[PDB]
Amino acid sequence: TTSITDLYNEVAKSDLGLVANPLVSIIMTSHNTAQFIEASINSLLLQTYKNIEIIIVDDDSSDNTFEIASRIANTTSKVRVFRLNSNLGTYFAKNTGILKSKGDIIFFQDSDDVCHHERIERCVNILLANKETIAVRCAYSRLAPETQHIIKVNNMDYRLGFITLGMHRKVFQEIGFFNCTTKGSDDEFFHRIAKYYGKEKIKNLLLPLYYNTMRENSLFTDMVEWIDNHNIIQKMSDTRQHYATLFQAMHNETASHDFKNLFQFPRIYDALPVPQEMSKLSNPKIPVYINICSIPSRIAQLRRIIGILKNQCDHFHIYLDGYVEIPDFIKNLGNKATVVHCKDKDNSIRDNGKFILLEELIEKNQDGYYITCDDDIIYPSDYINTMIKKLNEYDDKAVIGLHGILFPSRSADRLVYSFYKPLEKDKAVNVLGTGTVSFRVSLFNQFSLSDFTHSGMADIYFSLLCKKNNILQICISRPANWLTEDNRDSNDEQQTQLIMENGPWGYSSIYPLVKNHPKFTDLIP
Ligand SMILES: O=c1ccn([C@@H]2O[C@H](COP(=O)(O)OP(=O)(O)O)[C@@H](O)[C@H]2O)c(=O)[nH]1
Ligand SMILES: O=c1ccn([C@@H]2O[C@H](COP(=O)(O)OP(=O)(O)O)[C@@H](O)[C@H]2O)c(=O)[nH]1
Ligand SMILES: [Cl-]
Ligand SMILES: [Cl-]
Ligand SMILES: [Cl-]
Ligand SMILES: [Mn+2]
Ligand SMILES: [Mn+2]
Ligand code: NA
Repeated sequence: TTSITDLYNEVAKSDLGLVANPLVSIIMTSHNTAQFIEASINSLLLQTYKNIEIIIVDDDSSDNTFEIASRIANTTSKVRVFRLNSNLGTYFAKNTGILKSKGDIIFFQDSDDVCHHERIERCVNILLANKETIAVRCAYSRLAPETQHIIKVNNMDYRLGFITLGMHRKVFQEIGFFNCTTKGSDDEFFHRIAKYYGKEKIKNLLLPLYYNTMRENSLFTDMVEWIDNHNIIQKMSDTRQHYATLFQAMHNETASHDFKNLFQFPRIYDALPVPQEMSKLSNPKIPVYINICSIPSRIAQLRRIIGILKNQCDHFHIYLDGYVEIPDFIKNLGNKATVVHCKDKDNSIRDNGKFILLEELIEKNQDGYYITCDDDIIYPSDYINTMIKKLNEYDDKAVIGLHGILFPSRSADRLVYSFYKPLEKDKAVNVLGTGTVSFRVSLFNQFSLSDFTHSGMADIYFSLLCKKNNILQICISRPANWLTEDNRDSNDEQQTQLIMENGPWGYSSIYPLVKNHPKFTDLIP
């Protein structure tokens, strides 16, 4: 046998779903699919339903998948592209695309697949037929990419799937987001909707409108058993069935108002206990402390940053410099924030407030991942997972950052790796911009904030701390505009003084630390 042409004929034979046009968002995830992704995108641009946007989230592809999607996204306003800077799984990438999407209806399409040119039209009409309907799905077929023949799944040409789901945007803010596993969470989220809304509000359009490419070592190969060249058996694996039993029980036992909070996004800890095979989340085995200073001139920026990072950490330390009162959204955090209000500009140490909590944590011998942020930077949804995972790459023995400065060894002769600019490979540097750094507290045995004498140059004093402790500063790899600026219309005598007094710099300062450790060996070229 059977072919894709036979499916196309059956669809034209049917009128199901052919009788105000809201924006439809299609969320595409991609991971090393450069051979397939342009076919996936073109099958959406050729959709009958014309009021669409295609949201593409690349999950840190090592091939040129994102280069292709970036090329296409600049040809049209219907395509927008984003890149996670670490491999976190398709469901983390879907949730990132949802937050970027703008449509009232949300569909999905994996990058290794294509679909029928009438899929969104027919499914949208079925969805909106009955105003009490919450979501719609259609059927899919597995295909051999060479021959365009149907691979039968349990001896059927087509069957209902989960990638074919379409739903109103309100689902995600009422019951939360996809669980950030590697596989299975579409089965979970489907049955999460059915619990909350009632399965009768899930309409099924039983037509073969989605065409799944069959490729080896993909995510669903976990469940495959080959019979012949035209049939396979789909049967859950052990690790998949542990998860199915798990969320079924969870669906019964979890108060339905809590789904919204159990499955928030972004996140850094597993929502459900799963083996490491099922999760790519950082899962820090120590607490995560986010430290930020802010001024009232940038309250619109600070509101954004607290919303994104609120679930990306265990605790905040907020230093308000000149606020009239604590904004609503900061004290809403409650105990998650240790706020420090400073109303007199004369009693202010300014950006040195990023390191107030560092003294207390060392004095109490409490460990954690210490992150410092500014209030003019837009942090992506994968920020804290990426930083902890890069820190773990060097076994927590180093400090990582994004705004890196490298000096001559004997401005204008500094090389500046700006945080919003790209960097292809990790590169050791001399100074990291403290709006973007991260490190483990147990690198440091002693610390006193009194050492940070003058304000306005916290970046420099922190390098001197790292140098005097034999600690290396790593500028990690990143796509362009992973972080971005939101200055929005918002010498150096002491600067040059502190540098020369504490020489040497350049690669002479870095090479002693790269010297005999093989994980650092490629940081210095
Ligand atoms: O770490 C990963 C693994 C997979 N995928 C994407 O998830 C989608 C579905 O994965 P796969 O094709 O492996 O699923 P299957 O075809 O086995 O059902 C594809 O677009 C992959 O690029 C992803 O974004 N990140
Ligand atoms: O009086 C001030 C001015 C600035 N900052 C903080 O200093 C950091 C960086 O400020 P800015 O973006 O001006 O620094 P630059 O990027 O120019 O180094 C942010 O946390 C600001 O809220 C502060 O606490 N008090
Ligand atoms: Cl990006
Ligand atoms: Cl899956
Ligand atoms: Cl948390
Ligand atoms: Mn696939
Ligand atoms: Mn700044
Ligand atoms: Na675009």
